[PDB]
Amino acid sequence: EIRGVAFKELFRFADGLDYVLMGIGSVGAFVHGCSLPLFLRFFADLVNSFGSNSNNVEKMMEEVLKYALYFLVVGAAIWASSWAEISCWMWSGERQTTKMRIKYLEAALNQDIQFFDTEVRTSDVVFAINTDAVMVQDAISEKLGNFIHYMATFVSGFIVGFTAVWQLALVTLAVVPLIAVIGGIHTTTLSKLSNKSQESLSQAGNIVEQTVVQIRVVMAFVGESRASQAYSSALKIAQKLGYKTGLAKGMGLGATYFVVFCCYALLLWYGGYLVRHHLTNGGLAIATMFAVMIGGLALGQSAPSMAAFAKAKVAAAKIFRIIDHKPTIERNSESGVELDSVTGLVELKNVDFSYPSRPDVKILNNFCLSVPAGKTIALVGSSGSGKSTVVSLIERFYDPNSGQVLLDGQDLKTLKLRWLRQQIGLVSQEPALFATSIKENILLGRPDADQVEIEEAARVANAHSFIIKLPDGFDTQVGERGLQLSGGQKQRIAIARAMLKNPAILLLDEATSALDSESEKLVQEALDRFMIGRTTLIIAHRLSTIRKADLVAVLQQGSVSEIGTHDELFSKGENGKLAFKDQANSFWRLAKMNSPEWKYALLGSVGSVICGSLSAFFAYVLSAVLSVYYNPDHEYMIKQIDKYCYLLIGLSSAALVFNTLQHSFWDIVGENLTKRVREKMLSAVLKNEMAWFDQEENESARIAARLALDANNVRSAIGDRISVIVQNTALMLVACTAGFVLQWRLALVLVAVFPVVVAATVLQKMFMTGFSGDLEAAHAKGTQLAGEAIANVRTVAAFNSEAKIVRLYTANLEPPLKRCFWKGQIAGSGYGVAQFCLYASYALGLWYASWLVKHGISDFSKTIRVFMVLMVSANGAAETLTLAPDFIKGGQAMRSVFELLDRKTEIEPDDPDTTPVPDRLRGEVELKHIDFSYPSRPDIQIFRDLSLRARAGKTLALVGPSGCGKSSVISLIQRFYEPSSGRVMIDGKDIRKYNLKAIRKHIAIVPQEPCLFGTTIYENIAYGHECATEAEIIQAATLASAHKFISALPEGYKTYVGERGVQLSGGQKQRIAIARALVRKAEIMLLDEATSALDAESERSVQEALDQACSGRTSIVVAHRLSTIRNAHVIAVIDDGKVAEQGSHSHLLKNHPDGIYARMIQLQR
Repeated sequence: EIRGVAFKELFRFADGLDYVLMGIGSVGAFVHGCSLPLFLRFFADLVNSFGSNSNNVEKMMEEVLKYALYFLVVGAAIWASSWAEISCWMWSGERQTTKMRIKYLEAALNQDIQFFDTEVRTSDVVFAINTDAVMVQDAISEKLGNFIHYMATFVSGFIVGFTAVWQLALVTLAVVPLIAVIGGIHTTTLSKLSNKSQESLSQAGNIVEQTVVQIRVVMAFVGESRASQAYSSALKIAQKLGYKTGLAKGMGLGATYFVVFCCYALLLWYGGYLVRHHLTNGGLAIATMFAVMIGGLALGQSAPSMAAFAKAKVAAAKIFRIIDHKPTIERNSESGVELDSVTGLVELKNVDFSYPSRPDVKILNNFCLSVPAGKTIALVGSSGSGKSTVVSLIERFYDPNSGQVLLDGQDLKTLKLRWLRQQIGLVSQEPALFATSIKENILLGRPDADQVEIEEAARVANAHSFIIKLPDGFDTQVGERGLQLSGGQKQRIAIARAMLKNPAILLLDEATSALDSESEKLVQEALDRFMIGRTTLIIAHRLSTIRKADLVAVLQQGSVSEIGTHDELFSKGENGKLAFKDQANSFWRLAKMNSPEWKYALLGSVGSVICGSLSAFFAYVLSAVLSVYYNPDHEYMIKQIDKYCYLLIGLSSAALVFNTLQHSFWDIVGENLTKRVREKMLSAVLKNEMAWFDQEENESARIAARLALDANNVRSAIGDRISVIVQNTALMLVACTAGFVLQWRLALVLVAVFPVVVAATVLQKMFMTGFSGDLEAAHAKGTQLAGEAIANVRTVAAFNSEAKIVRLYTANLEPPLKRCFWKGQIAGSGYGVAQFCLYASYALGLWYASWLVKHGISDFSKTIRVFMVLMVSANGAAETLTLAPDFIKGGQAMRSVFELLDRKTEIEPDDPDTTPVPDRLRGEVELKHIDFSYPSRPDIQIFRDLSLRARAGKTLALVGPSGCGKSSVISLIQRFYEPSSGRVMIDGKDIRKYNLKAIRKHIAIVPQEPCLFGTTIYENIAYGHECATEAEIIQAATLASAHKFISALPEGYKTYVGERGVQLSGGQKQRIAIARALVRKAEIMLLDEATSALDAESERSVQEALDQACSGRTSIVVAHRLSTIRNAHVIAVIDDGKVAEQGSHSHLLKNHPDGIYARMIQLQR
């Protein structure tokens, strides 16, 4: 396969406007990248002129004013360059990708069906839209501009550093690889540990998934405690892994800080050494160190652009592979012929289109069909693939295999696709309603129709019926809340679309089987009763569709063995603003929940504070050193520099230790809180109603994802941001007090421009993250429309709707293009304004410091210290501000957690106070006056005053009709559900006022669906009893005859079983389930359908096991088997929920057995 395409080939769809936009964006990116080292050079010059002219205040003032004006110029240039790069790059990328998406969809729809059958799957073609949006759109829009900007930053920083002071720049260049290596090691270790932790969390989520999808048996066998214990053990494993991750992260940050501080101490000492020997000044030294570091960071940030370039190269190679392919059918004569005035007597004398995915096997053998002109024909046979193949051959899907197919004596090779498709009124299995308005779907047959023609076409489907009462009539769309059901109007919509097309030769297909007779009867009256009936083949439900048809044309082995009259029968055997007060209260409650860990957090908090202070100290030291750089006394400079270097090394050691401490303790408390919350949520979920589990929102996958997502958000957001906000608040406080006590005038002035600085820095962080949001979410409508069109390429090609589909695609993609353009313009303008205001604030601060020094109010050293410390504090505040959205997300996640946890249950399985349980039960049960609503579908009500009797020690074999009630009765006696007015009357007492756990301790359940747990069958049998020994398991296996096959298995009781397991036979796993029921050893055992699909030996063995199990004491069995139910005291058949005669199998009186218990016995024998 192709491993990529040339990078320049990614710009295939770029026009002159795209080229000029890319040029402007490149220039803007280059200037914006080069600006920052230029600002560093200007800052160095300003500091040199401000510190070297203490004797002459005048010249100092003019130089400071000049360099403040230079700062303003740099800010304006940054504004212009950032605006240009962001807007131009974003818009050009969007334009190119939209053009390529349109071309890709057009090419895909222009391909043949065999292309999707053999070369590329349809799912891959649909996924290509999203993979394009993710890689190709993103690399050429933002990643390329970022790459240019970071290359410019790196080159300009290196040039500035090596032109200012080449020796110190060389030393910093040697330093940079140390930080790079430390960061790389930290990232690799953290990624590996996080991968392991994610695997452990996935195992825990799998445990939740398996215990929620199969709650029927978990609740019945009071296994919630075992599930909670297993989940707790998995969470302990994940918690140890999380502790290791936190320790590794703390160690990495500590090592980074230690290396940075030690290397900066060395660099400051060497810069001092240069200053004494008059090779430079302090400002140049600081500037060159910072510039070389900025260049290294620029390379580091530019690497991801290269990664995105590689990904987009691969994706664009795939996209161009799909686009550049040429269709095979289109290679014929584009002129063709149009015979016109079709009669409809086409003759398919031999078949073709052998599904080239499987050319060795020929699915359809050559046969003659010869549909008569103006006469209906219907053919049934094979397994539905033959009829579909005949339809495909009729719709010019020809691939030369055998003979030819002709229309009215004209072979289709001379015919044209654009005309032949117009003559075919296809109706398929799926109506294939595209995401658009109803009037567009109906008009899709031919765009040259009007409203009146659409009205007449829909008139056949009972005028409008459901359509007229729709919110917007024909203009409503199917994407939003419309009908959203297969048994809806969409089939009639497809029928109307066919009617709006030419009523020539047409290919009917089997319609829906749900809803009522109106839809199908409309199908015949619009497709068979309009005269000139065509080939209306029926794949399934041939009870009356083919009986009404005049021809049968049976299709054994892909050939017409018999054709003609329809009277003769055959061997058919088919079935037939958000609130914040409550949010803060919720944080208070959550912090109360994890109270035992406060000390941990508290200790970590202390470390956090210290860490913040350390940062401030570093800043101070730098400024202090800068001041010492501008001191005529050389020896005093030596002493001060040595003192500051030693203090910096001490700060490095302290930073390592306390960063490790802070991160480790905060992650420890976060993981403990997360585990406690997860356990609480699982305990709350398992203690709920079965009707609660029946809801779609509480589906197994949904609950698993909710548990895996909400807890992770509550962990990460809360822990990370609480640590960050504590350390940054400490940094802010110490910085503010230091700046004030040094020079409160300058400190106050800088605090005035504090919001401007924090806004500019948060915009800088957003720019580094990316100014384009979710790209796939922008084109969601277009993507889903394209996916629907491609998945139904047969329908699109049948109606010649490729042009209409691509036009709708362009119409859907234009608003995202305009929105992207405006978003890019707004983002560029805002970012540029923020940067300009930031540099204006810097210039104003320096000018005010110079003015204060000029008037004798302060000195150079105090002012420079205040400035640097305050700027560092502002940067920390900006970091907190940009981490705040994670706080918002964690708050909403924890709100969801608490709303789930505080949910109250109408039934509680563990009632603290109730009448005591008897050790031995009598077993009698009454179901007097049962009225069960079944709240899953309240529109359907069952058990019309149902009444059930079962006294001690006899098997109750009520069966009823299949598909009505059945297992629901069992669901009542476990009290999974609650009858509206029913009375459960077991053992002369009421369950609804009784403890559920005590009863479930005494009842056995074997549902018709097999139940499998874990990986070993041993615990599958053992699940019945909490403390079942080996002897009990052996005995229960012998009673159920389960020992023989499980001994035949190699691993035996420890055989790998489950969804990924051996996937053994249904009978064996049913034996396992009944063995588990015997292990429970319940005084009351309840059975279910036991004869779904088994062979003779397995059927006999499981029946013997059932007879052995029911013997001994009271049991209820339903099943569906004919007779030989052994214990046949009374057998009841439900009639739409009402109570009917409980005719026994002895046939005492022939009223009930002759009524319902007669036909099914003869049919099943």
